[PDB]
Amino acid sequence: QSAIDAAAEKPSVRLTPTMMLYDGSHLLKSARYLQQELPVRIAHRIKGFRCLPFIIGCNPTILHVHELYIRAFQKLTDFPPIKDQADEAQYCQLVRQLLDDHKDVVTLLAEGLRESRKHIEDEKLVRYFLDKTLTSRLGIRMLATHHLALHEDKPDFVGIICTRLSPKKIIEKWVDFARRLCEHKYGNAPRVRINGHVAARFPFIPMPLDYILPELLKNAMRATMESHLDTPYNVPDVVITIANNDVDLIIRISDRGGGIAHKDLDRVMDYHFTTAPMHGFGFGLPTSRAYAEYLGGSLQLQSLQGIGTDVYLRLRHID
Amino acid sequence: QSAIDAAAEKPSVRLTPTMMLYDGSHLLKSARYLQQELPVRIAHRIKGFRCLPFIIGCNPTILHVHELYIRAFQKLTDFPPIKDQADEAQYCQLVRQLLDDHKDVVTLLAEGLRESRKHIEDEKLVRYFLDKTLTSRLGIRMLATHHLALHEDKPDFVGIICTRLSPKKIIEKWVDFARRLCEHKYGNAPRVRINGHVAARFPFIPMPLDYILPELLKNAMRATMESHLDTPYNVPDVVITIANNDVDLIIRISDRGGGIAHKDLDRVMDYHFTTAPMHGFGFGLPTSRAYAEYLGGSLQLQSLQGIGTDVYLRLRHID
Ligand SMILES: Nc1ncnc2c1ncn2[C@@H]1O[C@H](COP(=O)(O)OP(=O)(O)O)[C@@H](O)[C@H]1O
Ligand SMILES: Nc1ncnc2c1ncn2[C@@H]1O[C@H](COP(=O)(O)OP(=O)(O)O)[C@@H](O)[C@H]1O
Ligand SMILES: O=C(O)c1sc2cc(F)sc2c1Cl
Ligand SMILES: O=C(O)c1sc2cc(F)sc2c1Cl
Ligand SMILES: [K+]
Ligand SMILES: [K+]
Ligand SMILES: [Mg+2]
Ligand SMILES: [Mg+2]
Repeated sequence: QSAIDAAAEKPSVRLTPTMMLYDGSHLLKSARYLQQELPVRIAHRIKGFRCLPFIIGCNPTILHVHELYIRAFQKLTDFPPIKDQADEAQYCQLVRQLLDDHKDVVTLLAEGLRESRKHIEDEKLVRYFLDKTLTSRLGIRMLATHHLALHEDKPDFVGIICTRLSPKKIIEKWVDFARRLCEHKYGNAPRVRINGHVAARFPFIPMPLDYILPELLKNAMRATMESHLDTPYNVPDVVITIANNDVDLIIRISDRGGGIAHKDLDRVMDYHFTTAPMHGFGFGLPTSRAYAEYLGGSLQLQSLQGIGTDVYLRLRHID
Repeated sequence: QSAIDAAAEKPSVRLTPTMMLYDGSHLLKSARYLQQELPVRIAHRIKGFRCLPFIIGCNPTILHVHELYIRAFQKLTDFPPIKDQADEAQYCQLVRQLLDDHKDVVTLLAEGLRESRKHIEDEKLVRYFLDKTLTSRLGIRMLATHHLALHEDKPDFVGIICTRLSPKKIIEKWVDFARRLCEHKYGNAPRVRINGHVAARFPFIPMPLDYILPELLKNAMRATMESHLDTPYNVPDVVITIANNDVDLIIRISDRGGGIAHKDLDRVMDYHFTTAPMHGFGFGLPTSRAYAEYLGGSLQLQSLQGIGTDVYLRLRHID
C-alpha cells in the first residue's frame, strides 16, 4: 500500500517517560497523539518485514505477522479523527483489540524464524531484525497501555508510570512466580535473598521489568536446580542486590548454578540459543538485553565457570 | 648503538609456562637461553624509549630509565659465552644485580610521565607505551627469577612455577598484608571471607598474583573504609570467590565500598588516575589489567554505585 510508504519515511517522535508525567481534554490530546504516532511506528515495522530476506519473508508464520501489522496500520489510519469523548471511547476499544491481537507476535516470530534463519548468508541480520522489531513493539505497547491506563484510577500510578516504585516489591512479585514454576518442575526451588537498597522508591515504568525480571529469575532457578540434580533437597540461594543512585537503578542476580560454559558463552545472547516449558524458546536473554538497551540501560553477564553467574540489569532513572 | 638496532628487529621467542616444566647441564641450557632471549627483549624496550615523543623522552627521569635499559643490554651482550658452571655462577650474579638495579623502574616511569604526559597530542600513546613496557618487563623478570630459582630447592616449586598452587593460600597471604596496611591507617580493616573452590590446587606461577592481589585488596579495603567514615568500628566484609575450571582460574573480589562513581568510571583504568601512601600512584588498576591480559586473562569491573564493586580477575591455566 502507498499510505504505508509515506509514513515509513516520517520520523517517529519519541516520548520521554518524564514528558508522560505531563477535564477529559487530556485523554483527547493523548488519543490524538497516539493516532499520529502509532501508524508511523507500525509502518517502520512493515518496512522491516519488506526488507527481510525473501526466503524468510515467504515463511507462512512470518507472512501472518507481516499481514497483522498491515491490518493494524489499516485499522488505525481508517479510524476517523477523534472529535469528542464518544470517538475517544471507540478508539480505546480498537487499541485494546489490537493489544490482544498482537499478544503472541514474539511467539509467532520465533516459530517462523526457527527454521528459515538456517537458509541465510547474514547471521547478524536476523538479530538486527529481532532487536529492532521487538523493542519497537515494546514502545508501541507502552504507548497503547499508557493511554488505556489514563482512564483508570490506580493509586501511585499516572497511566503506566508508577510514582513510588519499589524495586524490592516488584522483584518479590516475580520471585514468587518463578519459585512456583520451579517448584512445579523440581519439587523445590532456591530461596531468594534480597539486599542493598531494599527501601528505595522512585518514579518508574514497571512494564519492561515485568518482562525482564521473570526471565532472569527463571534462568537463575533453572541453572541452580540443573547443577544440583544430586541434592535437589539442598540447593544454594539466589542473591539479589539492589543499588540505587541518581543515574540508574542496578539489579544484580547472583546464582550458584555452575556458570555458563566457555563453549556456550558466545552464543547465550543469540536468539533461539538454549541448552534445554519453564525456560521458553531461547528468547529470554537476547530480548531482555535489547529491552534494557532500548530504555537507556544494559544487561551484562559475568560467568564463574564451576560456581555460578552474576547478571547485572541497569535501567536509567526518570528525569 | 648499532648492536641495539640489530636485536630490536629480532623476534622474541616466547616461552610457555608449560614449556618451562621442561646434572647441572639444564642450568647451562637455561642460562644460554636467557643470554639469547634477554638482549632482544631489552632492545625492544630501548626502541620504545626512542619512539617516545621528544618532550617526554627528554624528561631526566625518563632519560635515566632509558639509560638503565641501554646499560642492561651492554652488560648482558658483553658477558662472554657461558661454557661451564663457573661462568654460569658469574652470570647469576649479573642477573641478580640487574634485577635489583631495575626494582623501581615502575616508580621512576610514573614520576617521569606524571608531568610530561600533559604536553602531548595522543593520550592513547602513553597507555600503549606503559602497557607494552611494564608487561615486557614482567616477562623479563619472570625469565630472570625462574633461572635463579632453578638453583634453589623449594618443595612444590620448579623455578618460579608452583606445582600445587592453592589460590586460597596465596589470597590469604595478601589479605594479611592488606589488613595490616589498612589497620595502620584506620585502626580497623574489613574482615575478608573466602568461598567457592577453596580446596583447588594446580600448577601456576605466583609472581603475577603477587602484584595483582595486593593491589585489588588495597582498593577494596580503602573503598570500604572511605565509605564508612561515620562507623569505622562497623565495616562490611570483603567477599572473595574462587572459581576453578579446565580453562581458567577466576577470582572475584566483592566489596561494599560504595562503588566507582559514574563520572570516574571511564578514567579508573587510566594510568596516574586516582581519587586520593597505602593506595600508590594510580598504577594499580591499569597495570593489573595489562598483566592479566599479557598472561592470556582479563581484569573486569562491575560497579554498583551506592553499594559496591565486583572485580573479576581471570587467569588462564598452565597446559
Ligand atoms: N544464570 C544462568 N546460569 C547458567 N546458564 C544460564 C544462566 N542464564 C542463562 N543461561 C544459559 O543461557 C542460555 C540461553 O538463555 P535464554 O536466552 O534466556 O533462553 P532459555 O531460557 O529458553 O534457555 C540458557 O539455555 C542457559 O544455558
Ligand atoms: N573497589 C573499588 N571501590 C571503589 N573505588 C575503586 C575500587 N577499585 C578502584 N577504585 C577507584 O579507582 C581509582 C584508581 O585505582 P588504582 O589505579 O588502583 O590506583 P590508586 O590505588 O593509586 O588509587 C581509585 O583511586 C578509586 O577511586
Ligand atoms: O505489536 C503489538 O504488540 C501492537 S499492540 C498495538 C496497539 C495498537 F493500537 S497498534 C498495536 C501493535 Cl502493532
Ligand atoms: O627491567 C627489569 O626489571 C629488568 S630485571 C633484569 C634482569 C636481567 F638480567 S635484565 C633485566 C631487566 Cl631489563
Ligand atoms: K538465547
Ligand atoms: K588508575
Ligand atoms: Mg530464559
Ligand atoms: Mg590501587
